[PDB]
Amino acid sequence: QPVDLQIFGRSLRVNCPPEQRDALNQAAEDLNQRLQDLKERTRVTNTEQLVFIAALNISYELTQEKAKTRDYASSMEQRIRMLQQTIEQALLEQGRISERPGSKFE
Amino acid sequence: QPVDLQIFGRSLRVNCPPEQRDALNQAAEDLNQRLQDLKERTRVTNTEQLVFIAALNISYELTQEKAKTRDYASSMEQRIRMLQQTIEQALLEQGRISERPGSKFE
Amino acid sequence: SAQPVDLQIFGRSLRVNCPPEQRDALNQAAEDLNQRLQDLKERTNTEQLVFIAALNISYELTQEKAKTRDYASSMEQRIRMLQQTIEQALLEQGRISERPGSKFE
Amino acid sequence: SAQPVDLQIFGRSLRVNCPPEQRDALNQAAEDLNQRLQDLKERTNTEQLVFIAALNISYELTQEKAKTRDYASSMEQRIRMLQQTIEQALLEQGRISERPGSKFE
Ligand SMILES: [Cl-]
Ligand SMILES: [Cl-]
Repeated sequence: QPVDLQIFGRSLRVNCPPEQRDALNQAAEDLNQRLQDLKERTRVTNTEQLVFIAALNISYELTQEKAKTRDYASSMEQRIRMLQQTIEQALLEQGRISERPGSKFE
Repeated sequence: QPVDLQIFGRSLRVNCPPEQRDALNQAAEDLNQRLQDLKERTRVTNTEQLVFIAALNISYELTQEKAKTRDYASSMEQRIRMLQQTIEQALLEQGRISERPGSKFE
Repeated sequence: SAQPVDLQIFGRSLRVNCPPEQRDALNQAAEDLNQRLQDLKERTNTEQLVFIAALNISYELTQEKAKTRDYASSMEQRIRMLQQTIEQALLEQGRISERPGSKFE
Repeated sequence: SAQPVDLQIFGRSLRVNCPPEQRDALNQAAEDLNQRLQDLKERTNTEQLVFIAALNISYELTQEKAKTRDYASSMEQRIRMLQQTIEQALLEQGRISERPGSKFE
């Protein structure tokens, strides 16, 4: 299903089903913007060099996002365990107090 | 509203509205049983002495129950604070991870 | 080891066997019963007065026990509510963590 | 302080300015991009191949961000659920702790 795209003055063709077309348009728009911003802050105007550097940057950004995902998950596991421990403490306390043996004088 | 009761061979009269009558019957039954059990384990058969000792025992039992109530409450306040602290930690963590600044090469 | 303790309760000398570890509690019970008997006499035979005071304390103790029961029942619900939150968090983690990625080509 | 680093990416020598604290990340990015470009060439001009690889990574990064968002949304609900449990516990404590006692007489 060949889709023709224009990114940073370059003609690309990519096979893409219609269900992914909006995502493809968004990615084309993202990569266009990335290359424009990279060109601005580095003054490089060679396109092939720009796209290599952009691809390395975005690769690193994906690794960084996956770490954020992993870190959020690791933190949530701990929070859940902490919650479960407060339930266990609630039951232990309830037991400790409720089983208190009564006293009498005689 | 005079109610005539029989407890441990003694005739009592107590003013008691109808809305409290079941509670009065239950209390009469409780004090009857208490005096019978006290007589069994102490061998005392003087009624006035038994009822004095029973009243002291039950006074102490009420103080003991009120302590249980106070203790349960003190424990629950702590458990609630512990729960609230896990919520606060959840928000702090979320913030810590989510505000992580991204890196790029160039 | 229980030793006899002489108490004064509402005009009446009373001997009670009590271990020293409970002596303070005994004094406190004697003080509580003395105050109850005095108040009762004003509101209303010593022996009959003590039966009536013991009935009142019985009812108060029943009421205090109902408070214990009602705290416990209430907390059973709270724990069920927290456990449901934990079970959902775990489920959501699995649902999100397991989604397959897509690519174009 | 960024220094130029010579890399080899899919047959192409490339100079990238990178601070030493990010050198390992750069090597890892180069390895990831090299593997992507190879796989892509098998599935499917170097420059065009790199545009396509960058499109794929863009989409994957968008998808990874949606996971972050979806975890956050899910947790907002979980926190609301816990806060509701806390508010109820406090309310119940007050309700029970404040009940007036009764007596007979
Ligand atoms: Cl009373
Ligand atoms: Cl790819």
